[PDB]
Amino acid sequence: LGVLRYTLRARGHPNVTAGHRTTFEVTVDPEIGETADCIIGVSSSDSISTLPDEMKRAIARESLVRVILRTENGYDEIRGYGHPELTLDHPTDIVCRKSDYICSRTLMIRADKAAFDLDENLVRDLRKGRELKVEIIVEYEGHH
Repeated sequence: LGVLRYTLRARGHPNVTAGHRTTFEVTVDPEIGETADCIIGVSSSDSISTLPDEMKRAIARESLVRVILRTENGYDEIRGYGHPELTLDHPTDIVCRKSDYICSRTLMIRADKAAFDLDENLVRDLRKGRELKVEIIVEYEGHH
């Protein structure tokens, strides 16, 4: 087993509600609409496509993916799984899902938490447009 870590940055937005029941998302886009209830971070310093190639290779295989979200007064941890069919090539977004549905934005499937489940302190900071630190931890088998 190997373990890889990576941290990216983003910020909250006044329109963040984090009410989505099956996913949560971070985007490089700077603005979000009033109906984007799955977005918890904007102006991300990374899209799923810009993550390190070594990490993208580790995630896309038969692997565990964990995300830790942090703001000055908020914190939460989400645990999910990778999958051999994840392409991690969307140019602007990073999405974590509770289902096993896969698209180019998907970083994790069968997650234990969606936006809906996130820490209230975290959402409060995000709604104030505060900085968000996103850490991705992948534990995987070297040969696949």
